[PDB]
Amino acid sequence: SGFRKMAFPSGKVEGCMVQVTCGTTTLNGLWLDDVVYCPRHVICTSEDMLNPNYEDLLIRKSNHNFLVQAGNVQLRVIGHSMQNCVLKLKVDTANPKTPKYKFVRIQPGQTFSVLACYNGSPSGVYQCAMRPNFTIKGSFLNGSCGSVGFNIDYDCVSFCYMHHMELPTGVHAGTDLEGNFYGPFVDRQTAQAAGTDTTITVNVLAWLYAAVINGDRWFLNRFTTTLNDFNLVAMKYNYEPLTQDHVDILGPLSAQTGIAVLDMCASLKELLQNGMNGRTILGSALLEDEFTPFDVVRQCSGVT
Amino acid sequence: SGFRKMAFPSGKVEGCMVQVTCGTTTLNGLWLDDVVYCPRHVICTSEDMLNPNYEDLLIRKSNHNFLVQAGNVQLRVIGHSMQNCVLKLKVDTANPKTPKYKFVRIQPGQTFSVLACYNGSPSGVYQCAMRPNFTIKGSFLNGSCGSVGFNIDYDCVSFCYMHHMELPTGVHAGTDLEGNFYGPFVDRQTAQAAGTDTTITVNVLAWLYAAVINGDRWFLNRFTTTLNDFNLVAMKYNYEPLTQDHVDILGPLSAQTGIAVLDMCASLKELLQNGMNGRTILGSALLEDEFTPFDVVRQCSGVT
Ligand SMILES: C[C@@H](C(=O)O)c1ccc2c(c1)[nH]c1ccc(Cl)cc12
Ligand SMILES: C[C@@H](C(=O)O)c1ccc2c(c1)[nH]c1ccc(Cl)cc12
Repeated sequence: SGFRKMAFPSGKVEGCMVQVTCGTTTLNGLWLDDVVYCPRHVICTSEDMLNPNYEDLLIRKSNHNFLVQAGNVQLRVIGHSMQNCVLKLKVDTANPKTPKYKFVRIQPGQTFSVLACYNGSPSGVYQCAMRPNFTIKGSFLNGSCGSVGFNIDYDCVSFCYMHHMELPTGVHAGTDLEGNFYGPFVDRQTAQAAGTDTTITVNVLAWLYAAVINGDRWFLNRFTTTLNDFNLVAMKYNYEPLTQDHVDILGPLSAQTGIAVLDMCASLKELLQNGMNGRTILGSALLEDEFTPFDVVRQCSGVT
Repeated sequence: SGFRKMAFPSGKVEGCMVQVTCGTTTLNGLWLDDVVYCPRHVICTSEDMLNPNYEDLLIRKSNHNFLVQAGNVQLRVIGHSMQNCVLKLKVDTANPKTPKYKFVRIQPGQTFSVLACYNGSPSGVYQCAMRPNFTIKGSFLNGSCGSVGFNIDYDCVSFCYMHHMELPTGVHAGTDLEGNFYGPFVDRQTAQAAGTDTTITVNVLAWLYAAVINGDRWFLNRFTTTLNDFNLVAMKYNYEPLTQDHVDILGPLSAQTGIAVLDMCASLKELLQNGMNGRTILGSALLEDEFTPFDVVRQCSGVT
């Protein structure tokens, strides 16, 4: 028993982190097969970031200007190309530690682990969720760009995120591994305000099921609701509308606990309207939304 | 910016996890050099756990009864010995992935990362603290015994914890890598109630400094206090007494922010007496105590 905000083991991704330096800028790259992927803003100075013309800036760069270091050994760059907001540097050596991998573009509400790195060296790992406004609330200092987000299914790493920017409000923005930003963000140092950070309702419900499984049951009540009634309260509290697809995804947790999804929605409705009253659920004083239903099943069953 | 509950990258420890089976019991072992370390209760059935005589149970075990598997390859056991509550199985092959390591016995209030494993396979990584009552609040299912806790200093892994038991109240107990339990716990399935789970004051203060550094400043007030006055409030709220040693440890964070330690204690005193009033600090609605001052400095400076 016990329920923790757990990240995937990071070893398979640690084996892929490299340092990329272009001029005076150093950030992280991801080395998979004979390609190194990194944010294209490695070619910018902080001055360039105000209004960068990436195609023009890239014309002044040759393969030998991209310094790629894996541990203490230098990799030879034999080609480079820009794909959306990522640079791909072709190297002459395939990464011997390349795991089985895929590039996936995640949906808002989905979770993933981040291996925060500096100078191609891993510093820490934590579990994130793609917010409904397409930002992530991470822990990224200068030099962390190029750190990646991923999920692991047995031995295959699905890379879903690469860190690019910190918005003026301290939230983070980045791309998938094809270089397309999540949300409306751009790799320019300009006013980029995020939209409403709504709560991922289906994840809060999954976490309430984890709480019931792990013994925390005080919030269970004698009520039920309907999707439409629940959604009237969800709107008021900036929660994402719950759909029948979300109810279906929560089916296995409902079956395991014997608590109908709409009964759990009624517990959540009361928690929203009445608050916690100074109580906690799974060691939290707020309703946690960075565990998907799949995460709850995985952690509660011990998937390796 | 941003502050997350971050675990150390787990790759160096993933390379050490093996599966140990004795009879019908399977748990995890830690393979370092030519020794595999695992909980001695791998020799017990659930029936034996009620009143186990470990020395007597161990007489019926020979080297060939301990099945050690590293991935899909079997390790040959050439010796075994019991050291306190851990079994050490000497194998004929040194682990080629053995990192630089130390065994350390941590103090209550110290944090570490846990690589939760099942059948010698890593499932997830999370950050824990040794509670003042010598329990940990982890995420451990049946089969997780032998999963380890550690800290990493550049390239050296300091192993500090091995999981052994889940107390009847859902909290966890375990040993250091010499097999000595933290706290008064024993490896017997019996009534083992934990003492008061007090809050680690120095860690809450470190986390309030992290909040100030990362922009969350609403809780800063116009007051100061003394250690003795603060400790009168700490006692009332089941917080650990703050010592001059704790004040000294917070010195670097006080210097960086310009907030005197006792001024931060006065902010904490007001937070204890008045509550959060529905507000959050670093995305939390409670006062977080599983970041040490060293963790805050490390994460806020990007140590790899
Ligand atoms: C950066 C990477 C990529 O775009 O995948 C890359 C970049 C350049 C090349 C590449 C892969 N393969 C080549 C084969 C022939 C020639 Cl003339 C150039 C290239
Ligand atoms: C389990 C491990 C340990 O106690 O470290 C171990 C266990 C048994 C032996 C060992 C290390 N080295 C030996 C050298 C000679 C003989 Cl006769 C036995 C052993």
